[PDB]
Amino acid sequence: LAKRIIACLDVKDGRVVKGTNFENLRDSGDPVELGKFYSEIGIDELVFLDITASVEKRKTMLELVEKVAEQIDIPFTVGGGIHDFETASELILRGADKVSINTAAVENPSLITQIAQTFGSQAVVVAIDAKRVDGEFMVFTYSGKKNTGILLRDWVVEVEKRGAGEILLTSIDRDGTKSGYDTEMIRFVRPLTTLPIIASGGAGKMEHFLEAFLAGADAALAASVFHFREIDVRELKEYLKKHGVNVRL
Repeated sequence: LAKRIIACLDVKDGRVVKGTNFENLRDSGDPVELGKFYSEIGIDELVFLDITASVEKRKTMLELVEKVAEQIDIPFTVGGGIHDFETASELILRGADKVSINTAAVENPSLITQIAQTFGSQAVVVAIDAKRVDGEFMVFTYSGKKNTGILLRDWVVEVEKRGAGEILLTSIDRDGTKSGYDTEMIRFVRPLTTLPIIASGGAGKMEHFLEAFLAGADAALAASVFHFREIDVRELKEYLKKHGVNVRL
């Protein structure tokens, strides 16, 4: 089964948060130039997650999307505080292939269906942040601040029922560590859904990607391991292909 490698660019005011080590770039913190470079070295898709302040956010995200769309030909997703249909719509129309929704989806699951009715299920990525609580996987909202009391098992099934196209599955237990993807969580979710699963949180080395794909992930997402050149994208794809993973070279 075909597997995807995805770079996540966390952005604010049109800048990559914490920058990169790519000295070859004219501007190492420019997300458009970084995104283009990633598409040239073999990244399959991009995700842009924005944390711009509210008054300038709508305009800032639309500007980013427009600029990105004219420079890359690979799919991209935009997210970060998308709370309604009109916001999602403007971003897709301006150039994004997909939108990611998280807190707003949990609070209004019909938002999934609303976006899918106009843009198709394939335009809707539901980002699910989850963590172990008393032996159960629970769904968290507000950038991991709120335990919703909703079981991961139940939310996965509902997300597919509502018409999502893909799940961006982040383990709060692993995110920010470089200890590996949460393969137990990925294996837990795999039999519950037919949708593509993007593994997120915990990437530290090439072997972690292999482990995530064995667990049933359809894609693997990472940020700082790529940005600070701990993992080279070309080397990663060659590694994965060598060990039997169906990646695009």
